[PDB]
Amino acid sequence: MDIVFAADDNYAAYLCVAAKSVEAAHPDTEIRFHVLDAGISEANRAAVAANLRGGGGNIRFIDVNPEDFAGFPLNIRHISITTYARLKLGEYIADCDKVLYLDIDVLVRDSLTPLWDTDLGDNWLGASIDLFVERQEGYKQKIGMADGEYYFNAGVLLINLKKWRRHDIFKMSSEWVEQYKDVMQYQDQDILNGLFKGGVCYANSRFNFMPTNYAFMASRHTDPLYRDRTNTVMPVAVSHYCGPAKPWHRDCTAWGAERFTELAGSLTTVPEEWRGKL
Ligand SMILES: O=c1ccn([C@@H]2O[C@H](COP(=O)(O)OP(=O)(O)O[C@H]3O[C@H](CO)[C@H](O)[C@H](O)[C@H]3F)[C@@H](O)[C@H]2O)c(=O)[nH]1
Ligand SMILES: [Mn+2]
Repeated sequence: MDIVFAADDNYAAYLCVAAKSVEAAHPDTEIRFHVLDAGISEANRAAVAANLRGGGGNIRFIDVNPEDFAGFPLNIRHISITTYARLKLGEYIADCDKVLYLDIDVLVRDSLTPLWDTDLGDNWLGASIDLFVERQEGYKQKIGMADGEYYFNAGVLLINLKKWRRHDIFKMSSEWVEQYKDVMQYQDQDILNGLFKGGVCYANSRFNFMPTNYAFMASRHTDPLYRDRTNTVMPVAVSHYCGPAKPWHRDCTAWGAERFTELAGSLTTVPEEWRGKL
């Protein structure tokens, strides 16, 4: 399968751990990594690759200009401008009709094949629902969504790249931002939801298990589809540490954070400059 990550130099060490978590969960599946590189040093690219399978034979870094998204809001402190690079995925990747995009703060704990094998039809992408935002009274509607259109989290996206390449996603994104810049609270995540509402395939929350999903272990909608998708089917396949509390931080009470440390400790090569970060 084809996996996409996006990272600037600051997240290079975390990218490596996340990527290794994907390889570990797929011992007999070819994993082709495509990294939207917003400024990763040559040393860090070599180090990320040195730790992956075959010494990095299956990872390609794609240069992205962070200035491209200079006009987009960045109100969430722990998030850098690189978070918007995903918007030009159709411009950055030509060889794939479908790719599975993952945030850097994820820890894959089970096979992603069921998600990867999902037939997206003419939908724009497949994603898991964000319980936190969905229950934020009146927010969803502020960005033009209907009660029946579920707000998805942008941290795990099975993207119908072939469809994306038929459109100018960045231009559509820019126009949407112009329209909702004064109300959007979740940056790139809002853009994706606004542009694709009504054309989203929903995946089970096991593929994007966040703190709120853990805490839910009332129910916002009676809709059986909503309930089916938000009721996580064990085991968790993807741990997503959405929010300020990261597994590489101090006092991370987030569930499954220990797997991060175990993986970081298994690294083949660990640059002196990564010692602190990891
Ligand atoms: O120093 C940094 C910080 C962030 N990033 C990128 O930005 C993504 C954005 O943020 P987090 O993973 O930390 O975001 P968070 O999960 O907290 O937020 C929710 O809202 C975010 C809004 O901008 C994104 O859409 C994200 O995918 C979604 F899950 C990262 O995965 C990473 O690719 C970097 O490269 N370097
Ligand atoms: Mn994230």
